[PDB]
Amino acid sequence: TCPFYKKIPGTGFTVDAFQYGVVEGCTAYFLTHFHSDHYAGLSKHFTFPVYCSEITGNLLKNKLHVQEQYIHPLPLDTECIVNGVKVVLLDANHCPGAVMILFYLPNGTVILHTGDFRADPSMERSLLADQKVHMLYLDTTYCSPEYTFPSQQEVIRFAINTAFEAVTLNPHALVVCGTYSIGKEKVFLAIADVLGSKVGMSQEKYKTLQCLNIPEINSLITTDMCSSLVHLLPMMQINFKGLQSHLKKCGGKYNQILAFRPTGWTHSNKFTRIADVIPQTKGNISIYGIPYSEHSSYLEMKRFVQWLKPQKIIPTVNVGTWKSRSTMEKYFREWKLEAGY
Ligand code: NI
Repeated sequence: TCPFYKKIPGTGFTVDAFQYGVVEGCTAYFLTHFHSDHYAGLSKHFTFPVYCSEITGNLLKNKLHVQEQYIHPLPLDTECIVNGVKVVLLDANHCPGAVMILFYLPNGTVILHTGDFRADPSMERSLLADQKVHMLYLDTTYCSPEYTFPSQQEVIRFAINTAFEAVTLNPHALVVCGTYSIGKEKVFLAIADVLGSKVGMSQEKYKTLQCLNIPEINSLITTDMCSSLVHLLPMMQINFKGLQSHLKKCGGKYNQILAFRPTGWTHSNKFTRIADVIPQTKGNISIYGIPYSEHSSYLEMKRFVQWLKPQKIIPTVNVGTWKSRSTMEKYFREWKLEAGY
């Protein structure tokens, strides 16, 4: 049955709640972003109103074939009325099209649902600064102090400099980047830009990217693999067997692979600086795991919450075990005593 942390009190609304069948009393289903753990259940046969960003609504229509008449895209940073309730969508700094949702309840309560987010000081200057938030439905994916990671900018600098050096030393090396969902597009686009190449990919992944309103995308991506020296493959194929196989298919055009796996976190971060990352190598194949995250680090999350000062926090991730839930609640209390709210 639908869990309570997917339901918005004082409304008929749910958030990211498409796999429970007809939720009793639900008048509007919001979708924060196009990741499968959140959209699971949507299809061309869904006949209730879905509220989302423009980009998410492009992906709904084109990838899942949801009918247009049930897709209700909203502009960002704009006060809108849904079934008599004021709402605002804000940029979540997650994947393309991903939003946070502010709900202004008829009784005066204000609720923020972060969806999935990577907290940033730029959010301290959005429409969130303009009123008090009483309840926060928080993406707690990395809510424990061991989760540190570098900025996205530092990680992309490492990736660009590594690829540029490799291919200038060996003009016959191929660069491969893994993916399994939307998100993290800067990794492969930034490398193709420094190399003077388009990114080559499957027809299905090219279609997905053409839904994202990314400026000058026709200039950076292609389905012609022959004309490209940066290839995108499914994340499952980013291993020595899968890469050796791919290299066979390129017909002697290339004699080396440099591959990137943008993971969220890996425990090499507790010790290792970004400067100190090394690949796994077998033969003429090297694989780099880079810590490119689209979720808040522990410190990023803590700063956002200590700035917002919510009256009540509802975690939406890691809620399945009693030790996880109790540990998160103890961090929330620390933050509140340290900050004075
Ligand atoms: Ni997500």
